Amino acid sequence: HMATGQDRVVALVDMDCFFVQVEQRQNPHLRNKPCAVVQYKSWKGGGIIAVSYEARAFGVTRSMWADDAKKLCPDLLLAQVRESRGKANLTKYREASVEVMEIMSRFAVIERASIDEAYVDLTSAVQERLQKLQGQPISADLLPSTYIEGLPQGPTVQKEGMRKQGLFQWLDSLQIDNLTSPDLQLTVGAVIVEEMRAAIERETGFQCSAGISHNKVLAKLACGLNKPNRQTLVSHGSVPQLFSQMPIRKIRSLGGKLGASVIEILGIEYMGELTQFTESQLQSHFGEKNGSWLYAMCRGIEHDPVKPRQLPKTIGCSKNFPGKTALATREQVQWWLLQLAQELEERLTKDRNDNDRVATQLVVSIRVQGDKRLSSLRRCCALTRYDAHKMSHDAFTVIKNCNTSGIQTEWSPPLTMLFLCATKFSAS
DNA sequence: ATAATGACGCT
DNA sequence: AGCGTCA
Ligand SMILES: Cc1cn([C@H]2C[C@H](O)[C@@H](COP(=O)(O)NP(=O)(O)OP(=O)(O)O)O2)c(=O)[nH]c1=O
Ligand SMILES: [Mg+2]
Ligand SMILES: [Mg+2]
Repeated sequence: HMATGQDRVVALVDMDCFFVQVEQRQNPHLRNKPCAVVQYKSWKGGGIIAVSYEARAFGVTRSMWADDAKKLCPDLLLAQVRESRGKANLTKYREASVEVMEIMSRFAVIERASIDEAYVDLTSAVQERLQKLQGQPISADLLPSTYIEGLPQGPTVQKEGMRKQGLFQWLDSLQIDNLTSPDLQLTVGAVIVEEMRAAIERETGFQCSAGISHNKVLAKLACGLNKPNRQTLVSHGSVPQLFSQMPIRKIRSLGGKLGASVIEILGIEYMGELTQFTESQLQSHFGEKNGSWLYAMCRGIEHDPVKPRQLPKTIGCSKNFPGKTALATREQVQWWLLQLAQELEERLTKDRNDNDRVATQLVVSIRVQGDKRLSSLRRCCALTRYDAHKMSHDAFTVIKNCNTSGIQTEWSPPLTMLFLCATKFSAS
């Protein structure tokens, strides 16, 4: 009577080193080389926000300064984020994202989960492919980039060798009917994801990885296991061994404080150890929702549905003014607000044309010097007009009372961040 | 002095 | 509404 959470087929498709592929497609000289994407350039070469797998082999990572990365990888090639109105501008990658999401949209209902990934609910697609195939077995040729997590088992030294032995074992169990209806559905799901990824690559030039499983969390976890340019099937049966040495922080939403307290309070390291607690016990420690969610999740069960949403819910831009650069005059604050408001306007206008909708709320966020928190303060106002001067004016209006300076011009405390967000969209 | 962002829960 | 979490 226990629903094992094998009702759905869900996939997570995530692009490999995405911003790097976008720059490598446009500049062929960067292809198949250690490469990274940096923003800003004058401070220690710029901050790295995407790294190719060639560069990763030298230990180059995100957030590294480019000057440091070059110490690790002397031949590292760099591409810079477009700069516009004094700030980083991500338009090229937003546009490339749209290319990818629109292709995926052709196959099924997707939930845009980031600029470079979406969840796919393939349950319905699998059923109709299952009927269309009469009853013929699934061939290994239908899954040329697929890993079956946990296989091979029992009675080859190179990686593609292992992949095939695992797949051969899985497929041979499938046709002997030694697996389950859920396992077949996952397999069929994976054939479709092969097709989605081939379409993505053919039509964009971008490579990507995927996870196929019964829920979003497992699909996400599965994606990462065999990056790059591979997809991974994580079956319900693979979960006990998978989770038995799986650090807790690796599962989506447990990488922060909650996962830390799980570890700390329960005295555990791995996701599987959670199974020994009653749901009521988990709820007593982490609350009703988290308790329930953890109780089901450590058994590979999760119910969050793939939401039908291809478009971002908000449209925002921000700039940090770290340390000495912190804004400390009124006309500094006003001028940057206008820069933000101006980017926002052209993005909102593009949004209104493409997607037939209008934002109706403007949100202003600031960081003050000394504050740890991402936002020191949030205020909102009406967004009734896509006008940069009005939006910036209205944004100033609603924060100007933060100026503790008795002096007219000076701004105190100095602002370490400005952030404008358009929200509360409605059909237009 | 990672930066720029986006989704969402809580009260 | 305004703040806190996680990525
Ligand atoms: C996590 C993260 C990503 N990005 C950008 C750069 C990435 O290329 C793009 C997709 O994020 P990602 O999937 O987490 N990383 P990746 O696509 O570069 O590499 P891979 O997914 O590990 O293959 O989003 C940032 O600009 N700041 C970030 O903190
Ligand atoms: Mg990616
Ligand atoms: Mg991603």
